Amino acid sequence: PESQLDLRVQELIKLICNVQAMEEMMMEMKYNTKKAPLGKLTVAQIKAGYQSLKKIEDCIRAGQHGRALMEACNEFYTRIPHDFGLRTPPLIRTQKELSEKIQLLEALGDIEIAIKLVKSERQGLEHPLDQHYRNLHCALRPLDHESYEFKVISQYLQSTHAPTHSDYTMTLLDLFEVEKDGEKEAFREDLHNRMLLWHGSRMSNWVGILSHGLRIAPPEAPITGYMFGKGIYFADMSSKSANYCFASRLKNTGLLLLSEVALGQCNELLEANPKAEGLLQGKHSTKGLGKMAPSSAHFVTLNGSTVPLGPASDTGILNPDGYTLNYNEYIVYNPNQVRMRYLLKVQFNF
Ligand SMILES: O=C(c1cc(Cc2n[nH]c(=O)c3ccccc23)ccc1F)N1CCN(C(=O)C2CC2)CC1
Repeated sequence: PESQLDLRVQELIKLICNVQAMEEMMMEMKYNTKKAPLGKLTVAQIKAGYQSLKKIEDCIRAGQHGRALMEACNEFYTRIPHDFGLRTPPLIRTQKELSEKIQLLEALGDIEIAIKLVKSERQGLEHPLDQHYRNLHCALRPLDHESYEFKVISQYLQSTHAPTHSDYTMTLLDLFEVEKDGEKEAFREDLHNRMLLWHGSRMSNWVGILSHGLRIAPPEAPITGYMFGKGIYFADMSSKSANYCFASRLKNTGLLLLSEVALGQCNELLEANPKAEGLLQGKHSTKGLGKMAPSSAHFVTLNGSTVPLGPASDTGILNPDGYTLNYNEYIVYNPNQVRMRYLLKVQFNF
């Protein structure tokens, strides 16, 4: 039969459920899509991968950068097959190298969800796009370009583009209202400091993110791979999140998520600290302080959340003991402090 979805929702579904596009992104992360096919991805395989990354972290923390690290890394590479051709497999020793493999394990986890969704099939009663959309359990409502909502989020996106991210501009192609099943029932409405904040992710992750929500990293993952602990990270500057779309000149279409974030009492921090969650003791979120952020003067309100609009003003924060974050980032440690609201289809103009 024919599809009953809006044509804009149809395009969105085709975009995020493109398994072959997921194949391409993984091959660009030096992952072996043939020896270990994304159709044969198991939660247990990804689980063992996280555990291998933890053993690597143990070696780095212990200074054991010889045999032990070599064998630890080889265990990760055996559980998570890589395709380096004739290159020798590289040792994982810095935090950034650790984070890179966490991102890969995250994308594999969200591809596992997406492949399971697309593979669940009916026959000739519903259009395939309609069944994928139903299986999402997340309503996606196309908003009108001339509508008022398009106007406010466009200014949010353009006016919070950071000036140090000058290699690209962004054009808003389409706007969707998001209502994931159950998120509104779980949301901590009692908490104050509710803001509409950004979250960017690779194109492979959206099916998993929309269907399961933004989630807390598993216990077996190495804690040092998360600069402010195992939580859910947002920015008030659109481009800082948009960097995490990992769009390229050739794949210059990505998605940006806007979410209501029940920040409550922020535990404000200057530098990173993977153990930041233990330092909350009563407070509800971590705020990493940046030298630049939208000013309280331009803040507005949308559906009960503070939209930190306006051009970014100089904040005045400076870390004397070390690196100073260029822009804010907020971290909550429970998904019930997050309600997804808007999905932006964004063209990156490099
Ligand atoms: O939000 C994060 C996260 C993101 C990042 C990078 C990031 N990604 N995207 C952003 O918009 C952003 C904004 C400010 C600062 C960081 C970011 C780093 C550590 C993190 F724990 N998550 C970690 C991965 N997520 C998962 O659901 C996996 C399944 C456990 C989603 C929640």
